[PDB]
Amino acid sequence: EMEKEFEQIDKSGSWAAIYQDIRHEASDFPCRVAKLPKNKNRNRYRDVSPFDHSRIKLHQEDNDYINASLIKMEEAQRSYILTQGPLPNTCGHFWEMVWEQKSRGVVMLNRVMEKGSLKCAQYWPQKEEKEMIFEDTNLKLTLISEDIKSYYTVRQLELENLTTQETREILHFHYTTWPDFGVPESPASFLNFLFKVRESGSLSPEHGPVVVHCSAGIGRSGTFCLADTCLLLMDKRKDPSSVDIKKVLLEMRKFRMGLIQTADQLRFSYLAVIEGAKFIMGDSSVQDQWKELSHED
Ligand SMILES: CC1(C)CC(Nc2cccc(-c3sc(C(=O)O)c(OCC(=O)O)c3Br)c2)CC(C)(C)C1
Repeated sequence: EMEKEFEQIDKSGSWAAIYQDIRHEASDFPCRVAKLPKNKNRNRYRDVSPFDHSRIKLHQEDNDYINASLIKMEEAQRSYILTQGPLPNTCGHFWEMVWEQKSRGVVMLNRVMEKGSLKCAQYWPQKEEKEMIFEDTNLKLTLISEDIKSYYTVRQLELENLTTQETREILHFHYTTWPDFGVPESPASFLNFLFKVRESGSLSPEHGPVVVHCSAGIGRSGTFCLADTCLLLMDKRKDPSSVDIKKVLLEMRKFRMGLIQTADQLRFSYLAVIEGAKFIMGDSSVQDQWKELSHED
């Protein structure tokens, strides 16, 4: 049981060992496509690549490669696309993926610039009057509105397939205070944000998989998805004790390498799930509590 395991690991200060054990047992599959010479400039990080068996394929004959993985959690019955921060040359690809995969929401857990360095391209419009057109993929993106909070911003986008003139609304959830290689300031602020995504309907099975990205698409993104999946597994069974977090993380890692970068991100995952469990099991006050504690105003 996660709560007992957490206290046991915390008492013996062995999170480093626990995390390294996950790295040791983690799946290993080929990423031949990602490693092809022609795709070198489509990868932000040389060592972070999507496995061939679960990579997202762009629907185009020229080059279908993007650095993104489909994390399909069979038991939980929820899918996520984890991808890198789009590069200056892959923004059209990014939105082509969102369109073709029918995603309704995009979760960004990083800031464009972090520690002096540029972790992601500016792949959405910042002003209503200046919409973006991705000529290579023939798509138009317009900022419709945005709700700015103290540590996160929710953006309403309109994505147009210029070829068919079909239009779709995309919700952008920008987490703006999650330190790279770090953890959210508190379980409350993380949960408040996750529930924002959840309550938007973006995670519904009626839409395509939600797209989740930080910089490399594995550390912060992995932490976000592990917490959400665990709460879902717990929810479907209404039994917190039946969830093996480490086992869930390893399942996730069969679809994308490196999920969760640090031992503290893993530790935080337990914290978030344990706290979130209160809501799952029918506490109607914690949600408002988290909102208050998050200081979003
Ligand atoms: C064990 C190991 C060799 C470690 C290796 N680490 C490895 C290799 C290349 C890049 C990264 C990065 S850079 C970065 C950032 O925002 O700058 C990251 O995001 C931080 C965050 O989101 O918290 C991560 Br993650 C990590 C990743 C692979 C999968 C190669 C396995």
